[PDB]
Amino acid sequence: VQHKLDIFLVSEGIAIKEANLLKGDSYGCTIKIKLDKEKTFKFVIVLEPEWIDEIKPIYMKVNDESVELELDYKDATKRIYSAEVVLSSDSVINLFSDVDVSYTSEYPTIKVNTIKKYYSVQNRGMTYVHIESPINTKDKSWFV
Repeated sequence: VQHKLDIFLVSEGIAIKEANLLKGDSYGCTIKIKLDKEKTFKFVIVLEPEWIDEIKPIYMKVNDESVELELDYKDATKRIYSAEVVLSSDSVINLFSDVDVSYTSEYPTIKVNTIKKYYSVQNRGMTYVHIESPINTKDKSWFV
């Protein structure tokens, strides 16, 4: 059971590629943002799920508060959500299909420093997650 998942901190110009788990009907990711001043962030999440008969949704929590993902696009193959969030301090945003630990303990954890312009993968979890910055030309999607 092999879902595909890429997350794009477009505002900051960072692509989180393959945040999806190797095998398991579950996807999710956690980004820690280091931040000093009221900044807006646009998250675009592209979800390409294995064609199982229940496509679990991908919730988003900012500093342990839930935010509405907006479903920009759907087609046969992939769903694209989006969320614009005003952060004003060091903040963590949590993506998850599941809440029970047996899955979420897997999810990769990514570190963005808004201040001194580094990123990094704290944990790779059960994923082959990598990061492209600036965000690659091909992965251009979701405008209106």
